[PDB]
Amino acid sequence: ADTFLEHMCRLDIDSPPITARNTGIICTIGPASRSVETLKEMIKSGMNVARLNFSHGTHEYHAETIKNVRTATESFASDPILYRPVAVALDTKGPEIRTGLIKGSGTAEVELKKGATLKITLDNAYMEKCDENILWLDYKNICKVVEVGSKIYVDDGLISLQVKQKGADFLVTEVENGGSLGSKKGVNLPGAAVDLPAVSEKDIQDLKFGVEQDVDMVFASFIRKASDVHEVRKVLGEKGKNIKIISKIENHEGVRRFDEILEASDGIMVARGDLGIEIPAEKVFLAQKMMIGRCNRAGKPVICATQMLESMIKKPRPTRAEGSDVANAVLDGADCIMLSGETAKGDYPLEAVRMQHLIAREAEAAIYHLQLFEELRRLAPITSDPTEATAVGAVEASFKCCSGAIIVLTKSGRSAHQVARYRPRAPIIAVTRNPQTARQAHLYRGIFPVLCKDPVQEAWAEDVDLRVNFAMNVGKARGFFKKGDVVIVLTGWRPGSGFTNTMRVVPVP
Amino acid sequence: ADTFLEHMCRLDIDSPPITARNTGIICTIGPASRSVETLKEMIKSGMNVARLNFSHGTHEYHAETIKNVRTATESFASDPILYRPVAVALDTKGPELPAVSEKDIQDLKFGVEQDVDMVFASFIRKASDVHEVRKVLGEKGKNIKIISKIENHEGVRRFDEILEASDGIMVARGDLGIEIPAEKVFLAQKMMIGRCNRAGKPVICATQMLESMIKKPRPTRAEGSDVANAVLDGADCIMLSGETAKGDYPLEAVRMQHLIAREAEAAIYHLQLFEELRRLAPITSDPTEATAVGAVEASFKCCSGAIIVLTKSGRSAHQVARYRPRAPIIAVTRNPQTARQAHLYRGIFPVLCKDPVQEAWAEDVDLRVNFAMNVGKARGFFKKGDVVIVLTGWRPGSGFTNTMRVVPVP
Amino acid sequence: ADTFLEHMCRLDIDSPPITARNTGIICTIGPASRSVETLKEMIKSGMNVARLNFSHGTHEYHAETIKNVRTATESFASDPILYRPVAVALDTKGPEIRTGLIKGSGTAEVELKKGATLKITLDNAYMEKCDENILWLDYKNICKVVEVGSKIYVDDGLISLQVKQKGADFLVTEVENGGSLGSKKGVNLPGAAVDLPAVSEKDIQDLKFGVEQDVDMVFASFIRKASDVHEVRKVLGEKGKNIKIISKIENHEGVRRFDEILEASDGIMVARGDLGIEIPAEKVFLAQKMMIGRCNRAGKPVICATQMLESMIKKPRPTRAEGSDVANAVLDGADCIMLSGETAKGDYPLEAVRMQHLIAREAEAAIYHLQLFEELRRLAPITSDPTEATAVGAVEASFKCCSGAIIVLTKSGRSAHQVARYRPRAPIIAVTRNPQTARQAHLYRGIFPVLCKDPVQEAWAEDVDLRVNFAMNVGKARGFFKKGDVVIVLTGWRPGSGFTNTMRVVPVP
Amino acid sequence: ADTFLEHMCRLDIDSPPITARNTGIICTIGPASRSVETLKEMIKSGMNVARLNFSHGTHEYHAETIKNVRTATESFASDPILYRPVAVALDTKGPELPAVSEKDIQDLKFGVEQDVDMVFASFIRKASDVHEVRKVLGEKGKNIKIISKIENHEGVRRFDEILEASDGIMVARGDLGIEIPAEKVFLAQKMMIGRCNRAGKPVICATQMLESMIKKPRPTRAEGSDVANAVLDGADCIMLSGETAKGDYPLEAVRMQHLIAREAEAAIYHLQLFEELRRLAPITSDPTEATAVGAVEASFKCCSGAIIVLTKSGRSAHQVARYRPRAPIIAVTRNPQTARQAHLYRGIFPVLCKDPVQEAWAEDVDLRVNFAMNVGKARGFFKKGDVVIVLTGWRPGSGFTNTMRVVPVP
Ligand SMILES: N[C@@H](Cc1c[nH]c2ccccc12)C(=O)O
Ligand SMILES: N[C@@H](Cc1c[nH]c2ccccc12)C(=O)O
Ligand SMILES: N[C@@H](Cc1c[nH]c2ccccc12)C(=O)O
Ligand SMILES: N[C@@H](Cc1c[nH]c2ccccc12)C(=O)O
Ligand SMILES: [K+]
Ligand SMILES: [K+]
Ligand SMILES: [K+]
Ligand SMILES: [K+]
Repeated sequence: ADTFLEHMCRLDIDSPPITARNTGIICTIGPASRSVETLKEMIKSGMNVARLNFSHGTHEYHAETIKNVRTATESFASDPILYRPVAVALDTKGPEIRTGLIKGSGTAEVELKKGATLKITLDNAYMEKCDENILWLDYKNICKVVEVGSKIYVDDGLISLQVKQKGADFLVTEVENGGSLGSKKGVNLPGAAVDLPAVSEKDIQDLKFGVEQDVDMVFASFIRKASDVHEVRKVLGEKGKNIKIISKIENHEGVRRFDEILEASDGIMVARGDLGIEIPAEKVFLAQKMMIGRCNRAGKPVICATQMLESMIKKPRPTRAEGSDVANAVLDGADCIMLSGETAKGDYPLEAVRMQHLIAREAEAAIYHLQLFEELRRLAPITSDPTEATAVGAVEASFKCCSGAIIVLTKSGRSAHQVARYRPRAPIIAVTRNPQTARQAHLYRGIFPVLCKDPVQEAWAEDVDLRVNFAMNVGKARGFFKKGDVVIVLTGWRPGSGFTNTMRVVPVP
Repeated sequence: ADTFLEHMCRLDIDSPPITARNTGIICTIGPASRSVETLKEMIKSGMNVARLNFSHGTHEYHAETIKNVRTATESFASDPILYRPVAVALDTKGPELPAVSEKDIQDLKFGVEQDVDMVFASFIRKASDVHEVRKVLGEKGKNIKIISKIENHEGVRRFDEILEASDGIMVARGDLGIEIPAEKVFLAQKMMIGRCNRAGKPVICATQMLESMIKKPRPTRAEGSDVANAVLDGADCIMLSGETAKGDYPLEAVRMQHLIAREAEAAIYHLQLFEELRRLAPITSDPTEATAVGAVEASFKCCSGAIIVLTKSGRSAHQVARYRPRAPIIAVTRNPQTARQAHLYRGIFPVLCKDPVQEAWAEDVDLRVNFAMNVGKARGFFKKGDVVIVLTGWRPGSGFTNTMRVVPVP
Repeated sequence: ADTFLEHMCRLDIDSPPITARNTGIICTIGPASRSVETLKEMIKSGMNVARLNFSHGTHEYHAETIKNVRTATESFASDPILYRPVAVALDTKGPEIRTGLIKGSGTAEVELKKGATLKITLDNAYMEKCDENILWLDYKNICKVVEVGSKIYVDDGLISLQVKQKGADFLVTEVENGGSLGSKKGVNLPGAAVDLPAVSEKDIQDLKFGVEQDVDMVFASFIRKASDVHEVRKVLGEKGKNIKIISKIENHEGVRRFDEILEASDGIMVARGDLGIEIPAEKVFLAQKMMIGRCNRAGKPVICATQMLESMIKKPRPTRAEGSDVANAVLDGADCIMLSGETAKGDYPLEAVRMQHLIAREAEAAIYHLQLFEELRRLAPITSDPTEATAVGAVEASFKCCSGAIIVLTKSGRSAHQVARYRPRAPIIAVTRNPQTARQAHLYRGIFPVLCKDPVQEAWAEDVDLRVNFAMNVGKARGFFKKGDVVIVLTGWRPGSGFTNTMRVVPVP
Repeated sequence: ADTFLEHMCRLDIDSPPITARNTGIICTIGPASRSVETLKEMIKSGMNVARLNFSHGTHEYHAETIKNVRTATESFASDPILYRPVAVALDTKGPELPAVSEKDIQDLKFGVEQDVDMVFASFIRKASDVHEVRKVLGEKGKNIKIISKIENHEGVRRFDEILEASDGIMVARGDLGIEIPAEKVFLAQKMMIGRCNRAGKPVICATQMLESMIKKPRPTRAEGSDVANAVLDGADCIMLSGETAKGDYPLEAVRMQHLIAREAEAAIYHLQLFEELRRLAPITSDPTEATAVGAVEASFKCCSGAIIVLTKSGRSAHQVARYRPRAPIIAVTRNPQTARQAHLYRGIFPVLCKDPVQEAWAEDVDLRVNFAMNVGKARGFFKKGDVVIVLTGWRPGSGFTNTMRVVPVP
């Protein structure tokens, strides 16, 4: 395919999906995916990062989830060629409006009827007496920020309401969109100024527990401005300074102030459904393409979250439209896809992981790599910093000497990230001794991390050759290349080296 | 935007949708959209082609629907600068087997009788299926366009023969979604749209566009993305089904489909589409193709506001559209069927010249060009002092549209 | 040849010069080429412009030369398909330092001996008494501009001298380079500021005679600055306002101030030998490539003059090095080559014209056209002037629909020149009714002018079709194309049209 | 200069010749240039290779010439930063018939005995002529480079086989000028130089360069143009004959040949030479070629002051030069024959490391790199804070030069 149009006209749907998957998979662990035996099966089927939603459960609960994730992860360590690192991600509650419990016995489900009437109250007598008439919620200051004629959304926006009359505690609304109101659901107020903090007293505890439990990354919720990110940084502090902060863009202020949030964060998560409420639905696809685009250019990773395969909560296979939606998010240029209820609580957590792999595998057929790189090279600011210079040449060479891989010997990952910024077709095999580095690597597109566990041989160049040989074995075993192919190898020069400034064209023996 | 990535990083969601819409809109007429007053409002809000689903209703029923469509369409004819052609499309029942059922043979003959512009032929499996539809339409309906619908696996596998036999293609995503693995349909769509762009035949995306607007006044986030990605994939038209046929908000469905298709043009990166299509084009020295290329080429350089094509059958205007200019292609035609059929192509804006013919050839030409100049000015496409490209024949009755002319807007 | 290097590696010296010649030939008429029968044979063999050197001869003499040129030219008019226009060029004397006559009877030749002594004097007693001791010359102010240790050159620089002592009239010099000093020869003063005017009392007469005789172009000598060109323009004045001024660059000031001279002139002539004296020899080749380059970009024509085939004054065939020198001047991007003594006075004027055609024919094999055009298009300032827009598209189309020609219907030539600026491979057939336009066309590279003599039909489009058909006949007859080929045709739209804004792809009937 | 035409329109003749000379200079030693004191002055002024014409003189005569060349050459060795290698070239009599006359067999064996770097083999007609010269030089002189001289028509016709058999080519313009039509020789020259650039073997231009300097201290305008166009054509070295061998101004001939070749580099447009040579290169994934490409590619981007190649045989430094970087190629070698032979290639600046080997491989490497850094700084090629590219092997005894390293100048 010398042209993008010819790359589309070749697309044969009957020939098998030969290209391997190249984007991270993030699964939300919960009730249906929390056992060691399941986690094992999800790790095999492609889970790369375990997401823990601290909107629910106690610290005790999550500690066990984390312990199970690692138990399952390390079950495969007895073969260091096929062992895959799995990361752990702490996802903050944030500023969150939630409803109360549904009243009485039986099913926790009231049918909110289209056009009907609904009183929103702050009277804690109704705290667990939610029904068709009255609805409690936890935002105490709600009557000050919200006005007459304002929209209110409930349960990832399934239900919508319009404020008809205000009060001290009561707010009288008319139910515009119907649905089944469940217990304790999430409540958005588009174009309200929610006076809640960036880091609640709870979030401060949850983040300290994150540091304690040695998490790899924080998914910081309802990020509105740069100073919100810096408050998350401070709480993680000195001890958790190498934990990656992914800011979640969930509202309008988020999108408007995006550039400052990106420059302050380690990466970005685009919550499409939350935006879909706070912004006009017809415009979210541009928001997604803009944010993913800017992140590709800045070389920070970006995740697509919400509304991926939600039909697999109840079904063993997704819809046509969900498959298209996910795939276009991969082509847009996302680094990872994130499953939520699909894996957390759904009836088919294992099949959700396998389809997310299937879809992300197919999308790579549609990706036209040479354009992504040439554009990213031309927009790159012309530094003669040796590492960036070498990363470019490595990718450039990866297309020419038809390369099967780019092998990066990297301690912190930084070098492997600088190569990935430029979007090579070839897999980037990041060889690291630091296991956190190996775990964090999954956030980047096309990095395949491996963990070298033999400790260091005195002779520098031998240590290097041993690690390269490890990556050669892994690659051969993964099908990435076979004897007679050629790979690129980035290293330092000498053992104290500041730069990864050494490019080396190596035939696979 | 010198790069495609920089074209995405510029995308400001707060600034209004300044670029005008460039892809056809096809609406399915039925119970909720069948009155003249509604049709009127849908035509204003952007309907370009009326689709009649002959899976349901009697011939008598549809005859009235068609008559209402035309009544509404012609309400605007009293201003020939702002009059917009509206097309009629007959959509077969199909096998539910042979390619043309005893019913379909009747329905197609009724199509010819009613002077439809295009047939959406269902469950097209192979090339010989298309040719059977052609034969039934026969001599009298020989200028009716056949859009083959790809609805099953055999359809996708044998696509190249179906495309080479058809006037255009419709990709029914939901039908494929059943017959094919769900995870693969998006590739099918990108392949089929791709091949059609290259062959220069039009392609339509149908089913599962804004189906939530059957009951709701606004679509979902995911529907909006789905439609928009179909436009970027490179579709020429989008087709609404239940949204407009029977739903509670037929008029708002048309307006959103316009809104979405308007926003998608911001995301389109035009210079790449053209340069790729030029490089893949087989080096003919057929004068019309040679001129169509140069016209598009010039449309980028002399920052052109339009390409005006004087075309009787449309063929010339289609050859320009194959090459995907950013500029609007104003197809000026005296044939009203040509003006109606034009909507199938992306970025063709057809206009209908009703002034009769002046004896002096070059005067007739200048009068038509001046008509397009007026329409363009009035539509905001360009203003005085801009430059447009003008394709014409050379001499009367000419076989080629082989005359390119760089004209300042007066 | 997709690359320029592959265009060189293809160059087969055994296969004949298949490509037709595409650059103008200018011959200097004089003693050996002044008869009608010779001029006839030179016109057949390829002369396109007759050059008359007004450094010598009276007005009466030249009037006859001009009359002979036209007699010979029009001999071929009895077939308007094969008739070729021939232009006439008046070449000014300029500010000129010259020596006196050699003393006495007999041989007009004194042997200036290497290292010897030579007095330069202004005493008109010695005006026709030049010898080994004393040498008269015509520059009265020579003692003011020249200093002790200064170089002085004589007779196209064959002889060189160094100033040892100054005086009022006398200047005592030491003869550095030897040779045979003849009568009245040319005397350069490198890095002197020669205080002479731009248009001498003589040049004013010669230019008025030019207008009188209906010349097509003036080759203005010793052009130093823009204001010198404008003085030549004023003298030619209203009546001779369509006579083209070619400025000759002959000295250092010329090269330094080139951009203003080019912007003021209709075209440029690069006198390599004259520069070779005023400038360091090793730098002239860069000057030539710069000046030719700038002229190609400005779209004004440029001529290479002096030191082409000078060995053919005495010999029937040139040297290897002369052939290379000429050919590289064509590849540099010159529009015309100019022969001097070779044709003016030499023993083989006819063979000099035929070799100059042979060489210029071979050079077109080495020319790589697609690069010239693509570069010239990218550097062209993005006007939306309809004529430039159409000229570009015409050339663009000339490569694609493998075109045999670009036919331009042009009254003044301007349209045909705008096409030629962009360097198509295809011949540009300029069809004009103005015979001066047809003559002046030869200054441009790749314009093949033809003169339509059928008078005008009232119907515009018929007139147009008749002219197009004339060019079709000429092209067929010249071998440029045959039936079934495709050509491009530029015209106006309507008879009052300002622009040549109509491009038309026409199969050859 | 983004375009070649803009590279010509910039050419300022008043600003000094800032770019350094980049093509080898070969001088013919003889009566007027045979003394140690002269040779010294020619080496300073830029002689890179001494040519000995075995058409005349006895073996005894030449032995002394060679001994004088080396005496003069090594006078500068007392500063290994500024020491420049000088090569010796044996130029056969040839047939004046078989390819190797009984004389030539003796002269070539004497060449091997005297440790010459290259043979200029005369009147080469076909490939089998080259192989006979190879056999005579044999095992002991197997690393002596054979430059075939093209002097006649058979030579030009059969050129491709001669090039594929030879180490390099010499184009004798005057000899061709007799055997071929004068008007065609310039094409022959451009063809042969072109093919040699593409094959990556070196090519020399000989005869009719500055012949007027036999008697005069300065050349003609036309000689200067002739030489300069030979450099732009793409020659690697220029060769002076009588100018330096017997003429009255041998030293000034060398200085002008430097002056001209210095000016020609202003006119050279490098980015085109490289991109063309890369696109025509057969896409091997042999690690050395892969790295040579990337090195040149990087040399334009990280605006590099040099490409430093640690090379034992030169082969690596030659593979970089094939691709025509603007940057100087500093070939660092311990083999003095390698350093001498390097001058045949365009843009290689060889240096001779005389410090012996440190046991630690990477230290040895760093010491050589540091030597080239010192040389470059001292030659003005770059200063502290610039960035250079460094090619090396990976372990000791490595077969590939497969290690590219972007290094700031300390
Ligand atoms: N980062 C993920 C996905 C991935 C990137 N590149 C790959 C190459 C092969 C397989 C998977 C991948 C992983 O390591 O699994
Ligand atoms: N064919 C459609 C869409 C379209 C094409 N080109 C356009 C230019 C402007 C506006 C709309 C269009 C129409 O005429 O409406
Ligand atoms: N104008 C010149 C040179 C020329 C340009 N294009 C040509 C094509 C053919 C012959 C000559 C030419 C001539 O007529 O002689
Ligand atoms: N090879 C020659 C010419 C040369 C190539 N690159 C150079 C850089 C600088 C000076 C000279 C050169 C030398 O070393 O002298
Ligand atoms: K959360
Ligand atoms: K149907
Ligand atoms: K003169
Ligand atoms: K010899």
